[PDB]
Amino acid sequence: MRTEYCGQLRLSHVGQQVTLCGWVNRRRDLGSLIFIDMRDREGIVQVFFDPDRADALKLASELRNEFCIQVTGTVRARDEKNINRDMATGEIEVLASSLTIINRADVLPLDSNHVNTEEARLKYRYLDLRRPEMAQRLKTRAKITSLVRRFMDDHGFLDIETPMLTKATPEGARDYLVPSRVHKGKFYALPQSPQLFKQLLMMSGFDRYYQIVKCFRDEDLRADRQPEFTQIDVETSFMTAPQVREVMEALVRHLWLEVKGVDLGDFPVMTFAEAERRYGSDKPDLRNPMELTDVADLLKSVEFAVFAGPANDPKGRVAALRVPGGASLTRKQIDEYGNFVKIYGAKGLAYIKVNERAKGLEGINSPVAKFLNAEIIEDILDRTAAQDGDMIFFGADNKKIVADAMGALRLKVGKDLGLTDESKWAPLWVIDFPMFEDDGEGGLTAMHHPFTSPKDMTAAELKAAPENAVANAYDMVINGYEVGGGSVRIHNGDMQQTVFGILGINEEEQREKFGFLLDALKYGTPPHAGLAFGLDRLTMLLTGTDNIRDVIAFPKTTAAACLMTEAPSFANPTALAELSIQVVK
RNA sequence: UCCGUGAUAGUUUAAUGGUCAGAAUGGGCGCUUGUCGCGUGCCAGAUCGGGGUUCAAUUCCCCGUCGCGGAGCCA
Ligand SMILES: Nc1ncnc2c1ncn2[C@@H]1O[C@H](COP(=O)(O)OC(=O)[C@@H](N)CC(=O)O)[C@@H](O)[C@H]1O
Repeated sequence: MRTEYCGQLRLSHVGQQVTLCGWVNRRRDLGSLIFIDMRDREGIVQVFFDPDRADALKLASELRNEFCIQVTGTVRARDEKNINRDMATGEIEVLASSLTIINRADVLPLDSNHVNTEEARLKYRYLDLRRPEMAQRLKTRAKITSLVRRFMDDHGFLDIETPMLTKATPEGARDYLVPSRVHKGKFYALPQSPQLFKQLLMMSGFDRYYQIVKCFRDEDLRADRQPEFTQIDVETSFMTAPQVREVMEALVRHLWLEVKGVDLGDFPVMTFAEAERRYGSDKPDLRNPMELTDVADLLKSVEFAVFAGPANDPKGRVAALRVPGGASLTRKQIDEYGNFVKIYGAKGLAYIKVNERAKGLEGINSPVAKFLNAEIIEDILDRTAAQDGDMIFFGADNKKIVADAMGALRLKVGKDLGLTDESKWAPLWVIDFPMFEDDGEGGLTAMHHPFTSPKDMTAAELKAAPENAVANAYDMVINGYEVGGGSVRIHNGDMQQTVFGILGINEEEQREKFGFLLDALKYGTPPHAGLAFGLDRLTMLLTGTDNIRDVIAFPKTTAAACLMTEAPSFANPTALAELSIQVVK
């Protein structure tokens, strides 16, 4: 019933009589003249009202912000003097000839003139979406899923939906349950991912699978984690890790080219180890020129426990972080970080201010130089390539803390000091993650998941040297975000049992929770491997946010709630009756 | 579960142990023929819950509630 979208009107439409549908973005009543900025998904147009069209001018008097209206008029140009060089429809305006108010809007819970609170934006998400900046991100999402499916189809992947009311799939997180009314006492599990099912689809013979799916993990949030998120899930048969990475890297290289006009180039490949080593993170943000430099060897003989303990401990590490120009840091700045590294378990944070390297010791300033010496200090500077003006922090504890603390620090200092080049893109693959990690209760846990194949290893070899075992798994990271992760699957019942075993899953359980899989591995399973992207995160990077909820139409709070609909909600007593369940007192 | 931070008109948010709780935007009624952050005049517009301290609490303390960030947890 509309004949054009407000935002699409241009000088070319001059003369066109049009019927616009939308909302009032702004009302300017100059008494005899009313200027209404009409808006719809495409933009804003200025409709003009004047004394000729009496009733219209009068009715227009009633208009308020966000009123839902319809207007029919004619597109005329504006005199040079009235042109708005800051609006797409700027050279034009539509002279109203008729105005109809479909609906009025009560006062808005969100003032359209200023950065509203998150809590408010969420509670009234639908009004918040009306903002171009926000609506735009959802359009770019759509452009992404369109580009994705077309790319995947052209590469012969079949888009297959998997079950939501299903069995428990181990992705690491906690499972959301769903009690059965008909089968009382038993529940379903919302999928943490279609993992087990896509593997079965490979065993079924579909050769290449993919799906844009909703995944559910009952864990706590973060700016890049929602308990319900969307993955671009993919799986293949008869393909190696390299081949999988190749086509996955091509999808992404393709997304950036079509959405940002940027050619990401060939992705660098780095091992889990090289990563933790140079950046103490398996999601290295390569836009940051800084990196950890180890210096334990240099400090084994030093009579300073803080350094000597970790330097002479196999489990310990001593990493120096050279922050360019960081000598300027204030004593309170050096303290905020000192506290910051504590968040990750670091006891302290020693430093060395490099003022004049040529002047030797009298050229530097550090509360620990009395424990080091002219030569040790020079080695450390030479190593880190530290020069006049720079600072050098140190992290000394067990490998893990040094990595976590100094890893975090490296990012923080980088952003604070404006060292991190946010002008570019840093894609890369991180490969060879270990197969297992210390679970903390004496056992082990699967890094990626229990259906991940070891890089070159026999069920017998794994069952013997598990802790060491390198998984044939890979992660794609961009600008510090782990936007995708995958692995070559275990297509061998023998292997699958050895793994369940190492992960301490007894037979009874192997049968209760993974029986269908252990049996399916008996019918000629092909070699298979896959990977899943975090669609949300991929959109964040492509729409320029750092907030995952900014790319999800209806996000949840860090407390897993939906303010706009106030959910979850207390259930009806009889509802729970038919569910054979009761809340615990 | 924990740490950090915030809680004041519709909204964003200033201040404050005793008083005039300030502004912008927004709302109501005027005036106003080229505005586009319209301008302008009058009117109305608020201190999260419980407890505590205190002569007195929006303000101080504790607890609880909720948003955000982070830890744990979770790729
Ligand atoms: N809570 C979350 N909120 C938002 N995004 C999330 C969340 N959790 C994960 N992601 C994103 O999804 C990618 C794939 O998930 P994975 O856990 O790596 O593995 C899986 O789901 C395997 N089945 C994939 C495979 O083996 O093929 C992650 O890289 C990440 O960007």
